[PDB]
Amino acid sequence: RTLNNGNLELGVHIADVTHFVAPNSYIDIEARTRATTYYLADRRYDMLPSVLSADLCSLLGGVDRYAVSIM
RNA sequence: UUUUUUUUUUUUUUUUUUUUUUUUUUCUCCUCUUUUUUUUUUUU
Repeated sequence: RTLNNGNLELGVHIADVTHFVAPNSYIDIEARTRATTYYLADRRYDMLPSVLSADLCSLLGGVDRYAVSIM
């Protein structure tokens, strides 16, 4: 955007998913095992269960969503 | 005018017992060919 002066503030905003993976959890060991999401060209393969992020983490609609905005 | 006699459905009951899925074979065996092995990168 522009501020009350005229210059161009820059910022990139990445989703802050750290609140649903606690250390030494079961989701955390799971992620530690499945290091990388694998993709074959029909479907994806969710690292998480299939509604924890595929409604609650995706920026859709205009509902509230925890994030991290560097600025 | 035709009297009298020739037995019948085996007797018995008031005996103890401390095991256990199955069960027993078949041999050694020539994997064909552009490669070192590619790899950052970004959009899920």
